Amino acid sequence: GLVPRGSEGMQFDRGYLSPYFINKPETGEVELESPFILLTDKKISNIRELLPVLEAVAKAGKPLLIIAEDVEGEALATLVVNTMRGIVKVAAVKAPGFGDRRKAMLQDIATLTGGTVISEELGMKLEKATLEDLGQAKRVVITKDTTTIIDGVGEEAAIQGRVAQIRQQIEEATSDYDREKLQERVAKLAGGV
Repeated sequence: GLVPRGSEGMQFDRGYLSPYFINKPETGEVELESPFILLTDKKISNIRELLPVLEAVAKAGKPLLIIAEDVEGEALATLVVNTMRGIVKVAAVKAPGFGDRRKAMLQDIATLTGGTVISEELGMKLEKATLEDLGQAKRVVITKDTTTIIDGVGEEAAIQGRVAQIRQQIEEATSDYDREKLQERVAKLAGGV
């Protein structure tokens, strides 16, 4: 069935990893304007991993959205202290889904935002991630339980090619569940443009 509106944004069901990211107290939300986006399937537990990116982000004077497997312990605490002091405007959320769908969805967001996934399996380090590796968007809105990426800045043909790929898989799918979950992804990418 038809969708009445257009680009509401790519949304996934993962909210803020700490209440201290909230910068819209009356709504209980996080709103980042023109944010850089860090994408990774790695679990961030240490702060040594995020320093290089945070310093770079801080030097550029731009907000940052961290999408990781999880951001915890000392790492989360250092993001909270730096965001509270106004050194960096950061927010961290978990990567959507699990298993293989999480990695595919991380790639969907990379392609939409023109970012590069810092993958565990490839041997990529957060430490060497640069500003070119980070995706970008007009706005990011994070609630208690959802994240919305509005207007990713990725290449249209690249975004188009990603959707063609998912359509290709849908044709080869053996289940309505598989086709439906694949259909989700297309709809998420469509909202992000």
